[PDB]
Amino acid sequence: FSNKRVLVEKAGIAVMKFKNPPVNSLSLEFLTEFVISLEKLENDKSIRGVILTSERPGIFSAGLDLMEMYGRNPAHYAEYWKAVQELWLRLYLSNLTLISAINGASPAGGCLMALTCDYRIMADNSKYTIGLNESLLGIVAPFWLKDNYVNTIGHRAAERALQLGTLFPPAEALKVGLVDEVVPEDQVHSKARSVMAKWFTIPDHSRQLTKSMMRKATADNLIKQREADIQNFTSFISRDSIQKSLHVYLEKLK
Amino acid sequence: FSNKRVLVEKAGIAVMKFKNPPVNSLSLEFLTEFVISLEKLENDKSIRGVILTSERPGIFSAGLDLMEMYGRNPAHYAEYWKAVQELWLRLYLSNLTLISAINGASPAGGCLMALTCDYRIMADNSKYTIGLNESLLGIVAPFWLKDNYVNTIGHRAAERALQLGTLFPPAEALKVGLVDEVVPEDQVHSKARSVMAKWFTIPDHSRQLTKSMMRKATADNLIKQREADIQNFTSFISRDSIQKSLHVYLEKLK
Amino acid sequence: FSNKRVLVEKAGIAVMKFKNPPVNSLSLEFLTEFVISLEKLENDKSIRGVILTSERPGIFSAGLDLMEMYGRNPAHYAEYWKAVQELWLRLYLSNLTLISAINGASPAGGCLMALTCDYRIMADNSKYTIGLNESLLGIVAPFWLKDNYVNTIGHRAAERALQLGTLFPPAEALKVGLVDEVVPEDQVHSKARSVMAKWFTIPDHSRQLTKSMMRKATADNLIKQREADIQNFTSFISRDSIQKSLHVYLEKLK
Ligand SMILES: [Zn+2]
Ligand SMILES: [Zn+2]
Ligand SMILES: [Zn+2]
Ligand SMILES: [Zn+2]
Ligand SMILES: [Zn+2]
Ligand SMILES: [Zn+2]
Ligand SMILES: [Zn+2]
Ligand SMILES: [Zn+2]
Ligand SMILES: [Zn+2]
Repeated sequence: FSNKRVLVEKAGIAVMKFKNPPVNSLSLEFLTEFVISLEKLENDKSIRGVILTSERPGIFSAGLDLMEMYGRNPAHYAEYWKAVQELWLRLYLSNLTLISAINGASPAGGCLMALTCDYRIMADNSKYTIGLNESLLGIVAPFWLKDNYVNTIGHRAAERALQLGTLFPPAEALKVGLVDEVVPEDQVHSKARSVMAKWFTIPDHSRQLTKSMMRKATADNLIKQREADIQNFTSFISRDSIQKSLHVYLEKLK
Repeated sequence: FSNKRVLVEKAGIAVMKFKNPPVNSLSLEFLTEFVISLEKLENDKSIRGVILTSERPGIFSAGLDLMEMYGRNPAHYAEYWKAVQELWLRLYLSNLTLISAINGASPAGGCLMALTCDYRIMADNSKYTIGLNESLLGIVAPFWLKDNYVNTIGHRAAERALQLGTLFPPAEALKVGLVDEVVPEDQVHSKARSVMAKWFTIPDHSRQLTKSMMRKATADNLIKQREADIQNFTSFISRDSIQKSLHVYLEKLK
Repeated sequence: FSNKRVLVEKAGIAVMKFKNPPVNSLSLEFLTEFVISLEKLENDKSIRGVILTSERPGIFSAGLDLMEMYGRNPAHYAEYWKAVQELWLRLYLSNLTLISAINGASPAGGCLMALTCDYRIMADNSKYTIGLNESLLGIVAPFWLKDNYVNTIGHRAAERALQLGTLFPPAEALKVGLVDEVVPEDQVHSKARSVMAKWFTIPDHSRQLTKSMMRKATADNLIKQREADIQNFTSFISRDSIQKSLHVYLEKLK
C-alpha cells in the first residue's frame, strides 16, 4: 500500500483514510492510488469489510479536482474520466462490505463514494453537508452517478436535489435517506465498526451475490457504453463556454 | 398569444392561467393553444420559468373533456390523443422551470400537468384533491403518465392510488409526495414566485441538462412507440363497451 | 377444490387458507394445489377478490421447504423451481384483487406471496416478522422477487434488507412500507374484508388493466428468460458447497 494519498489500516475490517489535504480533492493520483489499494484489500481474503473516511476531520472529500480538467488536452480528459468511472465501478461493484464514516463535508465527488457504499454514517455536525451540487458549478452529474442517487433517495427527490444542486446537512440528509444514520462526531468511527460487525454476521457468498444482483443493471448501463461516456465528457468539458465557467468558478475560489 | 383558453402574463417569470370554465376541461382547443403558447415562451430568451395555474380559483383542471372522445370517428381520436401526448411531452421535456400553483381541484388530466412540473405547490383547501382517478371513470392512465406518477410517489403508492383512483386532499398529497408544499390559499402564487426565484439561482444550461437527463428515458419510452400508443387509445376508446360506460358516466354528470 | 393444503372458502370474496402445518412450508404439493385452486377462483365470475391467510394463527408461511431441494436430481430442481415461478407469476399477474391477512410470521417464501398482493394487512403481534432473509440461509432471493421487493419498499431499503436478510416486526414493516396496515390480531380478517369491499367499488375492467399495466414489465422480465432462470437455480442449488450449507442449516433445525 502506497499509503500516500490514502492510508490503509488494519478483525476483517480495514480502514481507508483520505490523506490529500486541504480538501481531499479527487486528483488523478488519488483516484489511481485508491483503486490500486482497494484491489489489494479485495484480494486479501482476511479483509471482509472496509470503512471509508477522511484522516482529517472537517472535509470527507470535495470531489473532483477542477484543475485536473482545465486547459488540458483531450487525451488527458479521456484518461481522467476513465479513472473517475473506474473509481465508481470498483466501489459500486465491490464484494467487500463498504461503510462510509462521513466525518466532514461531502459535496459532489465525495458524495459519489458515499453513494457507492452499503451503509452511510454521518457526523452530527451542522457544518457538514452532503449532496451532488454539480449544477451550481455549471456541471452535471454523470448518468450513472445519477442512477445511483435515484436508487438512494428516490427519483422525485433526486430530480429536485440534482437540479438545485442541494447540499443536505445531517438531519436533512437523514430525512431524505441520503445517509442511514447520524451520530455525534466522536462516535462516527465506532458506529461504523458496530454496524460493520453486524454485516459480518451475514454469510459472505450470499451477501455478495445479493449485492451483485441489486447493482449489475446500474453498473452494466455504464459498462456497455463506457467509451461513449468518455467521449461525451471530453466533448462537453472541452467546450469553450464550459471551459470558461470552469475558470470563473476557479477564480472565485481565491 | 391567443390568450383565449390560456392567459400568458408578464422578471423571467411568465404565468399561464387556465381560462376554460366551468372546469378548465382539457378540450382540443385548449390543448392546442397551450402547446403553441408554451412554445413562444420557450423561444423567448427573456423567459426562464413558468407558473401554471387556474385564472379562476376552485378547479385547477378537470382533465380531458370526455365529450371530445364520445361518438367520434377514429381519425378524431387519433388526432385528439396525439394532442394529449403532445401536451405531456412538451411540458415534461420543457427547458423552462415549471411550477404548478395548484389553486383548485386537480383530478386526472389536471394532475398530469402538475406531474410534469419541476415543483408543485398546493392551496391548503380541504376541498381540493389531486390524483389520477381514471379507473373510477372506467378508464386507465396511459403508460407514460403512469411512469411519471411512479417517478413521483413511488411504485407501491402509485399501484394503490391508480387502481383505487385515489384523490388526495392537501395534507395527504403532501404526505405521499404528490405535492412538494402546502400553503394557505392566498399564499400559493407568492410562494410559487419565491420558489421560482430560487430555481433561477441555478445556471440555466446545467439545470436544463440535468433535467433532460432525469427524464429522457421516460419520455423516450413514449416517443419510440407514439403511433402505437395512438392506435391503442383509438382501439380501446372505440370499444362499444367502453363507449357505453363513457355515456353512463356523462349522464351521471347532470 | 382439493381443500387439502389450502382451504378455499365462500359476496365475491373467497378466502384461501394455508393448511400445511407445522409451518405452512411451500412444498411442491402445496405450490401445485395453490395454483390449481387459484385458477378455479379466477375463472369463477362470481369471485372478484381473494384474501390469503393461514388457517392456523402463528405462522403465515415459512416459505420454501428446504427438503424439496436437498439431495435431489436436476430434473426435480427444474420442476420444483418452475412451480415456484408459477406461484409467483399467477399471483403477481392475477386479475383478482388479492389481500394478505398476515396472521403469523412470514419469512422468505411467505413474504413473496404477501409481496404479490394488492394490499397487505398484518397482525400487531410482536412475534410476527416479515421479510426476505434468504441471505442468512446462504441463499439469495431470485431477481424477479427482488424486483417485486424493490417496487414495494424502494431500492435503497431493499438493498439493505436483502443483504442483511432483515425480518421486520409489525411496526417496522409498516414504517418501511412492507405492509400497508397493522391492526390487532383479532381484527386482521375483518379489516381484510373492509378493505376488500372498498376495492370492489372499483370497476373491475379498469382496475385490472391498471394493475396489469403496473406489473407487466416486472413479470415479463422473468417470462422472457424463464428457462434460463430455471437452469441457474438448478446449477446454483446443485453446487456441493451450497448443497452443504443446505445441510448444516437443516441440521441446526433440530
Ligand atoms: Zn493526463
Ligand atoms: Zn477515529
Ligand atoms: Zn481512534
Ligand atoms: Zn377532430
Ligand atoms: Zn394571484
Ligand atoms: Zn394577484
Ligand atoms: Zn420431482
Ligand atoms: Zn377469522
Ligand atoms: Zn371467524
